[PDB]
Amino acid sequence: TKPLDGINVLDFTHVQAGPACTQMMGFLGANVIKIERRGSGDMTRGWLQDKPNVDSLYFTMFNCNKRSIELDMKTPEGKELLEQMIKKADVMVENFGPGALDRMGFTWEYIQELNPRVILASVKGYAEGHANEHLKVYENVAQCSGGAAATTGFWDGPPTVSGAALGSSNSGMHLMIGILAALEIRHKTGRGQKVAVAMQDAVLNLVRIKLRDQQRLERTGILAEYPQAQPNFAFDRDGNPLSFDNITSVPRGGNAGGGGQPGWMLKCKGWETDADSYVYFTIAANMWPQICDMIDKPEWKDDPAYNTFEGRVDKLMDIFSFIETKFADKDKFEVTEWAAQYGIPCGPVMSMKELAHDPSLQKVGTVVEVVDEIRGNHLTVGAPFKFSGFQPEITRAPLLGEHTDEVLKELGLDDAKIKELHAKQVV
Amino acid sequence: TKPLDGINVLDFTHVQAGPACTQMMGFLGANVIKIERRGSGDMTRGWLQDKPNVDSLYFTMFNCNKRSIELDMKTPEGKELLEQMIKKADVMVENFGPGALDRMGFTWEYIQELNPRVILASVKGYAEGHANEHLKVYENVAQCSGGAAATTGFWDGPPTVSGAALGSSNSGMHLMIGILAALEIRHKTGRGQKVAVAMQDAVLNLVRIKLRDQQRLERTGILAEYPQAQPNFAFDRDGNPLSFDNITSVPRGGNAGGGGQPGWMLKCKGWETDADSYVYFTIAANMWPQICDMIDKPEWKDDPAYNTFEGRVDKLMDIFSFIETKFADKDKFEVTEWAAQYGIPCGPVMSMKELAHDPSLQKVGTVVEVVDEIRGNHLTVGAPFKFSGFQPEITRAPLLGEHTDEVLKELGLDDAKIKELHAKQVV
Ligand SMILES: CC(C)(COP(=O)(O)OP(=O)(O)OC[C@H]1O[C@@H](n2cnc3c(N)ncnc32)[C@H](O)[C@@H]1OP(=O)(O)O)[C@@H](O)C(=O)NCCC(=O)NCCSO
Ligand SMILES: CC(C)(COP(=O)(O)OP(=O)(O)OC[C@H]1O[C@@H](n2cnc3c(N)ncnc32)[C@H](O)[C@@H]1OP(=O)(O)O)[C@@H](O)C(=O)NCCC(=O)NCCSO
Repeated sequence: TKPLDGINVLDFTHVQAGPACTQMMGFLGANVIKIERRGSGDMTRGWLQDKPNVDSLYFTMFNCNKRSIELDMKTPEGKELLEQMIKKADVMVENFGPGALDRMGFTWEYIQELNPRVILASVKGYAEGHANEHLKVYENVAQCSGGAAATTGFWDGPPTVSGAALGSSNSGMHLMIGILAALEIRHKTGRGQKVAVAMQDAVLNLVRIKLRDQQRLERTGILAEYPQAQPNFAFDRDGNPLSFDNITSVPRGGNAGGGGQPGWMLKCKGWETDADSYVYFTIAANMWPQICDMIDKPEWKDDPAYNTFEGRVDKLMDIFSFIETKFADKDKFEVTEWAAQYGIPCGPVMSMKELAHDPSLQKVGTVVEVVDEIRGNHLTVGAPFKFSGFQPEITRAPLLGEHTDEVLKELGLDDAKIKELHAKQVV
Repeated sequence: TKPLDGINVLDFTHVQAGPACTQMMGFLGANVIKIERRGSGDMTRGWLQDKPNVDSLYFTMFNCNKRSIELDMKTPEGKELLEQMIKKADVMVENFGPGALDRMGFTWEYIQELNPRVILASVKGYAEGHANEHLKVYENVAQCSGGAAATTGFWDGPPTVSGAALGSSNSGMHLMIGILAALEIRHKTGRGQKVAVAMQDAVLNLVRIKLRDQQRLERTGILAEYPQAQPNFAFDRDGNPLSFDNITSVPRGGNAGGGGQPGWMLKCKGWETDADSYVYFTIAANMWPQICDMIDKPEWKDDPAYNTFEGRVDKLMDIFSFIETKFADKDKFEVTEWAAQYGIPCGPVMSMKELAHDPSLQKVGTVVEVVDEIRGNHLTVGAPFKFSGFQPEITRAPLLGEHTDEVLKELGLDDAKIKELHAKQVV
């Protein structure tokens, strides 16, 4: 049936990294109970609201398939309720500051005593043992810490953050691997473990290819697939020439190919007024005859100045600028269809508007309309992994404290005790 | 212990997306057998080599903890060997182009018949059922299809690819989630499933916050925290003011926060000569009093135009221009310290040079020195999830076909048939 049916998750998370992890677990069938601050809740509820006093799309897109209980954990009665909840949980997830759970009385040691089967999973800024262990970090600071910012953007501009959530959502997906790995250990040992993912580390994992580059640069002095290896192409803001003679750390390479074959971002019709009217166009080394046919340069097929990767190093940017002239009168999609006829990896820059209403992504369940009769329906991203014998059923995000009484009832508390906790401001 | 100890992985993968998945399963204890083409093998072997006739760092950094066998699969005797290997495998992983494995005769349907416990795990460019289902896709093509390029970069520049591998390794890590979720399904049903991750979809999942923004924009006409909603700050190509008039798709926001918590990328001493001499500075609403102390401006505490997120939406870039001047004679690390005292999320742009040789990252096993006695040692990224009861043991990447006979003997074949496979040009 569903992979995580019958898995109970005690979810202390807030913001993005932690909640992305537990939401996706929820999508795969987990029973996720979200513990929130009494009164305000997860701060995404109030961040960037489109309607005042309605939970923001920030909250709803990260907290589907979850229930909510308000709990003040700084009270002693709040701690005893947590212990009951820990004893019934298979995994606890937290992305609080570095030592916050510990300060609350719940160290890994004490959790093991309460439930020797439970898995404790956390997101942190930096790994335990790191000099910067104790630092609070959000999305973009993590991108900077893990090498993405340094290697994203242009040689003549600043380190640039990625629009993708490399620090936070990525950390949450990384933690999901850790939790699932820990569930596989537990099948063998009958015991829970602690797993942790540092945001710096989740970022650095995606930037593996740039650590390849750093070593290539140290060993050889050149990165031949980068624009700066073309003589007299790249310049700094004062017009000084940029070459690998003077580069000792992997530079920004604009829209160069990364771990793909060489490529560039080429303008299509309307690029002046439409910010997303571009394609990415790849010059794979085994496809030069095809490219030559497409752009009507038969003379470039047998010329060694043009027909190997090595021959193209000194002129690759000129070749891209010439290919680009062939797209001046065609939109993204026509250029993509044209290239497809040749088998050339090439695709449009899809705008968020285009993605939000794309039939294909709705059909395959990647962009999903959530039914929310309280707030109005909204779109979210569903499960990016598609299975032959299981479909996710995405349900709306909880109102703050919506399930508090319902959850306290599942723990076995009589109606009178639930009454008292409301009065003492515990729940 | 070792999470995937005893899990047998038949690994057809090549390039980045698939190999990152299987390598990481290998780090967690899985037994990974990499099937490669005779003669050339995985295309990363020969891709941007730093030494002639030595496996490239592209290959070594993505194929540690794996054994290698060469196989001609377009041969009848090769197809028979695969059948036998499929009978002994828990998961097959593949990232050939659309229909490639099917064309070899190994459809999901036939695979089930051969071993009803096996998991088939696949990376493609686009999801099955998508209009672009049949297209071949590298790294940056997926960044473009999944919305990242459209939303990364500056408002007066092109769509920009991330240096991080959003398309390839990111898909690989999502596929790992999918595979481990199928192993959990299998504990219940006794049966294998097919799992697939589309590169477009793995990208989209990390761009969830931008689909939030797209809906905020459709509903309200504005994104108040984006540079373009700041009065007379952003300008287009021509000397011309930008605003959310006529913006209907989420625009590029340079180095803006991307969420509920504003930030920017600020220069530090050395920025003209050092591409990575910068910090990122987040302005968390709840830490606004803490910020006013370090900035040496006590006036902003009581001012209602400066003490709330709402009051700050029209002079965000004025505050950042000012905070930047107090960094002009301190390096990255000095500025990061000068904060930190105050608990401020602010950190340095780390260069690849700094990360490759950083003591902390090597202490925690995130950057790892691989002992490779054939090729010379190299660095790699280790496991980004850290466990209380388990340490990865990373071992060197295999030579092409280094383990062919070893693997052919584990299948129960004799010495003399191993010879005739060599002579018939199948192994
Ligand atoms: C997000 C953040 C950077 C900043 O968080 P913050 O605004 O400083 O809050 P915090 O540090 O998590 O929590 C403050 C305290 O309140 C407490 N708290 C949280 N929820 C509580 C509740 N319901 N009841 C009582 N106390 C609670 C915590 O115990 C914490 O401990 P201390 O007072 O002893 O320091 C930090 O939580 C963090 O570093 N998290 C890890 C990184 C991460 O996962 N970020 C993801 C999203 S990034 O875009
Ligand atoms: C990456 C890539 C674009 C490369 O494309 P390509 O170089 O043209 O290779 P391919 O299309 O995968 O394989 C070519 C053929 O050789 C075959 N092949 C592969 N290994 C073989 C072997 N050992 N013996 C015989 N044939 C083999 C395939 O069956 C395929 O056969 P067809 O003629 O029936 O299509 C493509 O594999 C792809 O789209 N993969 C899926 C998406 C992906 O993961 N890309 C990420 C790469 S990381 O950026």
